[PDB]
Amino acid sequence: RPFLCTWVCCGKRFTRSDELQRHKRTHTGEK
Ligand SMILES: [Zn+2]
Repeated sequence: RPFLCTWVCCGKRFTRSDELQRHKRTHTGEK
């Protein structure tokens, strides 16, 4: 399944949900 960070105008695509979540940590999650 193709993943994409739709956070504002970020727009980065991943092939793993663990990777998208990892990336998402840059914007939010544990901040
Ligand atoms: Zn992002």
